[PDB]
Amino acid sequence: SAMDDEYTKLLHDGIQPVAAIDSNFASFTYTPRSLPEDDTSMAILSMLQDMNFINNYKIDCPTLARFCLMVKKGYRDPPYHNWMHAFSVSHFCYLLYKNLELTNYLEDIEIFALFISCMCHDLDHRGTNNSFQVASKSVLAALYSSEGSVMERHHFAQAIAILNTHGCNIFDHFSRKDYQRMLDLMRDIILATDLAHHLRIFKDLQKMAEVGYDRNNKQHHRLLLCLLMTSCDLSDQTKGWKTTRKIAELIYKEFFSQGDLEKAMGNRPMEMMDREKAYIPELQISFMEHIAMPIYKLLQDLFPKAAELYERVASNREHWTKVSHKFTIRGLPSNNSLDFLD
Ligand SMILES: COc1ccc(Cl)c(-c2nnc3c(C)nc4ccc(C(=O)NCC(C)C)cc4n23)c1
Ligand SMILES: [Mg+2]
Ligand SMILES: [Zn+2]
Repeated sequence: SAMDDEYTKLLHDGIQPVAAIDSNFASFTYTPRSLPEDDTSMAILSMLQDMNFINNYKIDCPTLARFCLMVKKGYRDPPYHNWMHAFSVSHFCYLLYKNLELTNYLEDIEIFALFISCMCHDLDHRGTNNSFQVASKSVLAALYSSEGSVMERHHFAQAIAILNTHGCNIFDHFSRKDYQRMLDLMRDIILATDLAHHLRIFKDLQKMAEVGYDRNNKQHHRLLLCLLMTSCDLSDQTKGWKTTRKIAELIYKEFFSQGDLEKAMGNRPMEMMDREKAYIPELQISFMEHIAMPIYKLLQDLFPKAAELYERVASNREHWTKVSHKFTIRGLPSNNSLDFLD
């Protein structure tokens, strides 16, 4: 058994200090996708230890090791929505913890729930979106289409199934109230990763940042968790140009594959899913200006120390404008041939 030996080492070898992973591991400039995939489960444990969650919540180490491996094994391998995405999203949550004084805003258990939700938030993603579940009449749509956020409901359900697997419930010593609270938080945070949900609550996020965060307002806690979750989910946009470029390639590979499946079903894909129509520079610039930048602007509004994140998203978007011309074939192609016109 592969997992058996990995677990044995994860449990008995001990947890490496975060600085041994990388000297800049806790910096906004660090790219967690640089970490070898084989080192990521150990890194998850290192972060959990460094954030004091293991000690504070007296988490059972064998259970935690099993849980971490089960979560990793709970991702498939589409180009983008894979374990390295969940890992990098979890890492950014850790960065927010290390850089932004979250304990002035959120309860301990909320910060814990955010991180665990990050690990779990895309579990068993098949590389297709919510619309496709309904159009393809998938099992997931049969279960959840009446509620909406089909994939995100599945991700949450998958997280619960892992918890309900013997030897994996890292919360099973919790008081009844804390257990209920944790699972309720995971529901809210994972369901908040549906961009439709973000767009619905965006006005509320703005009003929150306008009036100023009120740590005594429970709805403010809820809203901030949603924003932070979204900030983690999109955090590839806050690194360098190379990260944005590669993640664009991964996402559109995933998108265009869905589009191919939609065409074969006799449906016409969204433009951004259609490899014959999608003009990537326009599409990325649009996503950055209309989705990613406003999120990190709000984050900056609430946390001044997060200004560098917004400025690098803006910087990355500007670089897309600058390379857009490259999508136009000047002169002859690659191979000196016009055969592709046929
Ligand atoms: C947070 O939940 C998700 C779920 C899935 C994805 Cl792929 C993303 C996500 N993460 N990075 C990206 C980038 C770089 N570009 C994207 C361009 C479009 C869309 C998309 O789904 N647009 C449809 C809607 C806006 C009408 C998502 C994009 N995205 C986030
Ligand atoms: Mg998702
Ligand atoms: Zn995600």
